[PDB]
Amino acid sequence: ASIFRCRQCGQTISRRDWLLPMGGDHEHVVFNPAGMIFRVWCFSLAQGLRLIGAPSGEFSWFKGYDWTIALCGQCGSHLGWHYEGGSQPQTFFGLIKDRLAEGPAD
Ligand SMILES: O=C1C[C@H](NC(=O)OCc2ccccc2)C(=O)N1
Ligand SMILES: [Zn+2]
Repeated sequence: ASIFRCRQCGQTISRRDWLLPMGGDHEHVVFNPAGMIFRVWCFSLAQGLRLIGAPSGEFSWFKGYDWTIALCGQCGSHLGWHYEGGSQPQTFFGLIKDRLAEGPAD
C-alpha cells in the first residue's frame, strides 16, 4: 500500500488507494484568482489535517463543492483543501501533490 505523508514533517495524510477521479481524474492543475498555481490530487479520505476558516464556494475548482483550507495538523504546512457538496453531503480532499511525499507503509 502506497502512503502519502506531509513532505515537510512526515505526518501521515492519505493513501494511493483513496485517490478519487473527480471530473474523470484525480489530478487537476489549477490556479486560484490570485494566480497561485497548484497540482491538486483528489482523495476520498485523509487524516492528519486541520481545517481552517469557513467553507467557500469562491472560484471552486470542483463545481458544486465548497472548499475549506487544510493544513498539516503537525507542522502547519498548507496541504490543500477539504471539499463538501453544496447540494449533497459528499466530501473529499484536494491535496497539493508537491507538498506530499509518497512512499511505502514501512
Ligand atoms: O477550489 C478552490 C480552492 C482555492 N482557494 C484558494 O486558493 O484560496 C486562497 C488560498 C488559501 C490558502 C492558501 C492559499 C490560497 C480556489 O481558488 N479554488
Ligand atoms: Zn507536516
